[PDB]
Amino acid sequence: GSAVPFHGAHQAGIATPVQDRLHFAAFDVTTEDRAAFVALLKEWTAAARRLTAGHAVGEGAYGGLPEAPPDDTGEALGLKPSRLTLTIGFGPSLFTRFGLADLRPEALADLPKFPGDNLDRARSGGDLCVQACADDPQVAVHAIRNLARIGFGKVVVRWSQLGFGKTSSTTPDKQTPRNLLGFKDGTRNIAGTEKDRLDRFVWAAEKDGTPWMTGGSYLVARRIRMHIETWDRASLQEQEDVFGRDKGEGAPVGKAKERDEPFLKAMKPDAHVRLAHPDSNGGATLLRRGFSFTDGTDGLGRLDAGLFFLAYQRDIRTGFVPVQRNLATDALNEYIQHVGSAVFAVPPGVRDADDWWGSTLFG
Amino acid sequence: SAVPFHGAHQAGIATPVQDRLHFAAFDVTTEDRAAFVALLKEWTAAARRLTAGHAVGEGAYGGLPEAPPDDTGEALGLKPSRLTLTIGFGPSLFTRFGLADLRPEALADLPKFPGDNLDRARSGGDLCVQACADDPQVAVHAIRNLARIGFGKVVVRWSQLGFGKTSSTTPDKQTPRNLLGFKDGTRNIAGTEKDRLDRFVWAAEKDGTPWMTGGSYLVARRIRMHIETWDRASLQEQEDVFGRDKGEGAPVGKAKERDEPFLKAMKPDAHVRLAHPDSNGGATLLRRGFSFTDGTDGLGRLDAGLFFLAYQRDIRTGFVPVQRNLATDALNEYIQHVGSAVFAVPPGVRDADDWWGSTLFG
Ligand code: HEM
Ligand code: HEM
Repeated sequence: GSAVPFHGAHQAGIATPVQDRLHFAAFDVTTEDRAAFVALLKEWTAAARRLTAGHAVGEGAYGGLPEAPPDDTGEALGLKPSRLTLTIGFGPSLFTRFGLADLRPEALADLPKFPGDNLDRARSGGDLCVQACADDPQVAVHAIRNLARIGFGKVVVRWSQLGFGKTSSTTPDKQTPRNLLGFKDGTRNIAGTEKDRLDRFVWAAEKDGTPWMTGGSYLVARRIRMHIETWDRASLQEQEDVFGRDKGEGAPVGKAKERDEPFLKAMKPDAHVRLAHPDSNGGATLLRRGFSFTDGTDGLGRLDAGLFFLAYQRDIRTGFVPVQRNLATDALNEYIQHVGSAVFAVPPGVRDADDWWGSTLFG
Repeated sequence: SAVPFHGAHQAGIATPVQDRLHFAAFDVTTEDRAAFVALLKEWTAAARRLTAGHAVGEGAYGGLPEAPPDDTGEALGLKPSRLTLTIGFGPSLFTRFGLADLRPEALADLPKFPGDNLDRARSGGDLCVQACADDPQVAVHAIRNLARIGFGKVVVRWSQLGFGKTSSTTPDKQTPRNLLGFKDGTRNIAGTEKDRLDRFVWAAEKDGTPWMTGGSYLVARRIRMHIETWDRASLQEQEDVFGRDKGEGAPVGKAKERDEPFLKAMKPDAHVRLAHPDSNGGATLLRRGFSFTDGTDGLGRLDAGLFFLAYQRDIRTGFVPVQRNLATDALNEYIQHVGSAVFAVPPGVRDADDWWGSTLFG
């Protein structure tokens, strides 16, 4: 039920405990007026401060002039904050606008092409994103819908993704959730309490070269289809060999308990965990924060499902990219396909009631 | 925690409404009646496991290394979560297995209605399974595993996820709001109302289809909302569309949500006025639908709405007259019916030896 604080050095929704639901929206900018865009960021911030406290935006959902559309669309009336977080990010394409070219962060690297991808361009990229996470899906949709409405005429929704259930953990003291392949996903991640690891691996620092991004992070989103029919035909041992962990307990091969440290050399050479581990990737460590999805059927008799992968890191070049490169030979590749992608620079936090999303970028 | 699976009636009709839905329509590929009965028995056994929070078959792990696990594993560590699994039989089922004359007359095909825009690929179906639970992953796991168990005998035609309230934080007695921001459910048949269920929801033997006694008939409509145009309407326009105020949800002229409506005070094509039993020869529904939000369409607009479900004793005396009377509804400007199906939902699984469809198949 409770609220997650909206203000801080960092935006919430990163280190925060992972909530049950996701509504992620990517927007494109339509206005060429920088002052109008700044005004939108401030109005959006004000809205987010209301939303994340369980309050209606603007002057509320009713009680205004009868002839006026309500300021808030009303479907969150009577609900709780439900741990809603709203996290904004700026895509590389934003920096072509508003005289921002020289402020594009070097750590906001475009991804290379990866073997096997079939990326839907229409559901990739975006000038900006808002990640809405909450325990109540109606709270999350209300937030996105009202931000979109506020932004009408200045931004448009390019694409969106709903996540029905989490597949990630920033809280190793709680149960690790399972993805739709049936495996625990999030055992060896980064905890919200691991201050030093967050500083090392997640938060941008001023000396990294982009002052406005200090206390921000960089986000990679990958929409990944799962080949459920093929997976579900695989043997237990094939599935366990793919990952390098057993399925029921989720321990590394040869170990009895989920959180026992892996002995990588006992895994298959191609195993996902072996290839993805920091030790395989120059120490590169990610904060994974994704969710599962299911998008109807394939039209031909089969349920369609997948995982909407999210990773936060201090630098895309030393986080996602080396890891995904090392997954070129991953045994998992037989059962997945990346079908959408985007990257964003997620600014530092909203410091207090007078601050606003993007203030360090825009001034 | 759990809702009992066995009973005179299938659970998921009159039982308390859960927070989440995974609804699947299936088409039958087998022509062999004995093989189909064998599937119904296997599905029943699976449903007994699933609704008690247990893995299907021999489980999700621990079996022979070389064998695919019987259960795909994504519900391990979760709870029963009030899961119910409710099966229904579409009109098209009855053209198989020599069942033709056992198609109930109360399982009427819907007429075409003004403004319909039905996607035929997301309509119909030989069978349905309505999975409802508080944890969406529990519902998805159930549908995924039933589909897996049935593969070779059935395929999935279409699939819809939905949500209502989140009961951890929202009082059970509080009426849900739909995505237009209005309370939705105020005047409905509740599963507590045993006498009203016998009048309006359960099929009786005397109604003409003995195998259906204690079953019900289900209408599903996938109803998209034009969210952005709705949100541009004034508060008074919105309230006029329904005949209730938005904040409290009281009828025009009344102070409280649950005060009985005075229909004459509503506009003549207000939704409540057109939908009320008094306007429809006494026709009364058990509405049991769920909101949906599926994404953004190819114009940037929200793909969202109501996955409307109604249970009734006879489609001809329930949904059809009411929907016909919505032809001039002021709501029509803001909605579009884009998927549809009907199903005969049999009586319950009476005990541990019984199986879904036993009254139909014998
Ligand atoms: C549908 C796709 C994916 C599935 C099903 C999946 C599944 C898993 C599972 C079951 C684990 C073991 C438990 C744990 O989190 O420690 C794991 C670990 C991991 N995954 Fe994935 N994963 C997927 C995609 C990716 C991608 C795209 C990346 C990065 C490019 C990635 C990076 C990692 C990392 C870094 C670990 C932890 C390794 C360690 O330090 O022990 N995963 N994944
Ligand atoms: C997206 C579409 C729809 C929306 C947003 C909607 C919304 C509402 C709302 C807000 C109410 C008032 C509160 C309540 O008593 O539940 C209501 C009542 C009702 N609706 Fe709808 N409805 C929709 C579609 C339908 C359809 C398709 C039918 C049947 C064909 C239907 C039948 C009813 C009935 C019977 C009532 C109760 C009237 C009474 O007895 O007072 N609705 N609906």
